[PDB]
Amino acid sequence: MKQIEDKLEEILSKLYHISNELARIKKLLGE
Amino acid sequence: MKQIEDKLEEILSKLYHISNELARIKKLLGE
Amino acid sequence: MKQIEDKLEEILSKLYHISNELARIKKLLGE
Amino acid sequence: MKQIEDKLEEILSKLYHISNELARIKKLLGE
Repeated sequence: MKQIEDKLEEILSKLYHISNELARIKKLLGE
Repeated sequence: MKQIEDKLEEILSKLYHISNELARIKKLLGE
Repeated sequence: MKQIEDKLEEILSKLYHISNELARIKKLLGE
Repeated sequence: MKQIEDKLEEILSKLYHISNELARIKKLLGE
């Protein structure tokens, strides 16, 4: 495991955050 | 677990996507 | 597992670092 | 698990790749 599945869920959530950051950076670069 | 497997796959796959976004940004800045 | 635990921690931690690098880049482009 | 530890190793390796990409992007941005 439950503890491994829970860390995976947290890692995935960081990934969504990073994807959002990249959306913004792209727009700041006019891409 | 199957869920753990799905999540590893999903994490790996989102990481491919992020790696490619970054590669496109690097390509665009290179030009 | 202990190794699996170490690796989840290491992945999570590198993800914090990457998220912050991206945040600094976004901050720098904002200015 | 062995198969989970092996996917974690692969995920970590993508992370190192992304860190390299970010090194280059930073230099392209003069940061």
